[PDB]
Amino acid sequence: FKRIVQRCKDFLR
Amino acid sequence: FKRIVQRCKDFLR
Repeated sequence: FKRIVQRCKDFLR
Repeated sequence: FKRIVQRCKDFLR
């Protein structure tokens, strides 16, 4: 799940 | 992509 965590963080602002 | 934002906010912990 760590890739999903990181891309969710990347998408947020 | 408002649904993506909301899913990512709720997913993080």
